[PDB]
Amino acid sequence: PNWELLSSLGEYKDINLESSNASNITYDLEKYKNLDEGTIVVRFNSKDSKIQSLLGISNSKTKNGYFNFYVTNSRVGFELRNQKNEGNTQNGTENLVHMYKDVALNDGDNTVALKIEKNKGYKLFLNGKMIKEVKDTNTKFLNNIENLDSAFIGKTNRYGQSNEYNFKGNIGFMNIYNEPLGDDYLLSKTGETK
Ligand SMILES: CC(=O)N[C@H]1[C@H]([C@H](O)[C@H](O)CO)O[C@@](O[C@@H]2[C@@H](O)[C@H](O)O[C@H](CO)[C@@H]2O)(C(=O)O)C[C@@H]1O
Ligand SMILES: [Ca+2]
Ligand SMILES: [Ca+2]
Ligand SMILES: [Ca+2]
Repeated sequence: PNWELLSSLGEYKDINLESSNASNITYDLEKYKNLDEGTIVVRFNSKDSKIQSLLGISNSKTKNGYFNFYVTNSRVGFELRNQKNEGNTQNGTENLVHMYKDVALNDGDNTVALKIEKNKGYKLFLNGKMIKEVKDTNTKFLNNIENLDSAFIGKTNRYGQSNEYNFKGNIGFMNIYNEPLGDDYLLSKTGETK
């Protein structure tokens, strides 16, 4: 059974992205880069409609080796991609997971969670609802991307002129956990901005 109380692996607060100056958390990369499962919970308030990274963990030497937990004004999701060749090329790209849900967002604060349970599947939660489940008996996550070297709150650091999905607005908090938390907890917690 689930821990009633589990400390976060990563905890970040009050991230001002009103100028899209993304917050560099590569100092914590070691704690995430080999994760096969976990939970990410984010309270956020965007001011744009474009695809924007809540959390971007990447091999900045490639265009397409990254994890991008993102939102728009009408969608939340994540992509997980790997790339075997560095620099200015599309070569060696493996598009591993794209999971998303079209959904109504609040004008102000919203709260989203991504839960990954190793070899069970992935769940997205938003504003007190479990909005999308993808079952998967052979899951992939950060451990599957080669040569990760950057983590940011508010963008994904990619090679050259790639789209970094710069978030504009503020992120009130981000908690990352090494384990998949209970649906009950995530329904209540994301439910704070119902
Ligand atoms: C979440 C998502 O859809 N991500 C896409 C990304 C975005 O659709 C786009 O950057 C938002 O503007 O598009 C990616 O593929 C790009 C192609 O759409 C474009 O034709 O060519 C680009 C290369 O110069 C790029 O390959 C991307 O930015 O990598 C694919 C990604 O999953
Ligand atoms: Ca907003
Ligand atoms: Ca799979
Ligand atoms: Ca870059």
